[PDB]
Amino acid sequence: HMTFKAEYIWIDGTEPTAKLRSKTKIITAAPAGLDALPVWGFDGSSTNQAEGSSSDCVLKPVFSCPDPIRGGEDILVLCEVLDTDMTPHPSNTRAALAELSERFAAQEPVFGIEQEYTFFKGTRPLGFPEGGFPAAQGGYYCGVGSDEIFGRDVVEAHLENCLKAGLGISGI
Amino acid sequence: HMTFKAEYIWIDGTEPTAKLRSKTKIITAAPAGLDALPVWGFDGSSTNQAEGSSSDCVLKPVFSCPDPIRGGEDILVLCEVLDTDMTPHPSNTRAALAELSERFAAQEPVFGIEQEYTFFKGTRPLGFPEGGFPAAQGGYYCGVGSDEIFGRDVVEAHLENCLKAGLGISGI
Repeated sequence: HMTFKAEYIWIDGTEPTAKLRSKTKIITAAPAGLDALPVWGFDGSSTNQAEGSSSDCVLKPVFSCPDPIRGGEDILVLCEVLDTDMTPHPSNTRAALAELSERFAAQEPVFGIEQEYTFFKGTRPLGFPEGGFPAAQGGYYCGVGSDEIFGRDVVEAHLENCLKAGLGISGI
Repeated sequence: HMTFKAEYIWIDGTEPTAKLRSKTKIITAAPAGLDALPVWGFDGSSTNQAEGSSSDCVLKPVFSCPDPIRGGEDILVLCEVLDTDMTPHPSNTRAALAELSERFAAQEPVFGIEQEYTFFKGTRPLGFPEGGFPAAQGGYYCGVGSDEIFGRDVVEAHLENCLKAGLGISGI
């Protein structure tokens, strides 16, 4: 059997908006889906899931997919955060959804999310000139050309990475 | 006895908008107002007052003032342009005003002109960032501060220069 890299990804307790955290675990075992992946831990003081003296946190795998960047047999592991007593940590917002998801499974709710974002180079918007403003809006949206398109290389690389991960992307 | 510099300034025949031209004459004579100033000439082909093979032009002083830049006893001499027969050149637009001015001297017409201009550094507006736009208009007009004011050092030098020359400037 094989040795592979597992990227454990989780959400912290930062306010007002929580942030992603991740670290790499090197696993030497026979591959299996999710259930065979070890629970792990981290230091909460560093992630606002303590910033105190009593919170050490537990990482519990809830989702996994291939790591498109690392490639090969490497994987991404999305985790939920638990207290040392295996109850959901207060920052954990997944556990509430899982309860409601189960409660209303008969209705079969389905979601599509259209996720927007903006590129920056430092403090500057990537599509902005240094110290200034670009032309007013109108030609950027669904645009083409160097004058109006910024970051396409990134967007294309990201899209390819998401599909390779098996994520349900319908468009960009 | 003395030598002083005289800057002969005239307007050319460039189209659509005529341009200022100037050269320096070194005069070694006793100073007197306008009437003692020699008429002069130049080569028209170079100034769009020919662009041909037959125009040699005559400079006739109509106004003079101190040269504020050179200082001392030096002066600026504004001229009108004449044909070799001492008649007005076609580019000359002063001569038409002189006829109407005399014709209507009894009504005593008086003028004030509020002259606007914009600073540029190369192809770029002095108040614009390279490749972009500054914030929208509103804070520039009669403004103060580095964020909204561009070229005040030039503006001040020019105003002081106009006053030293004796021009009727009422404000900037």
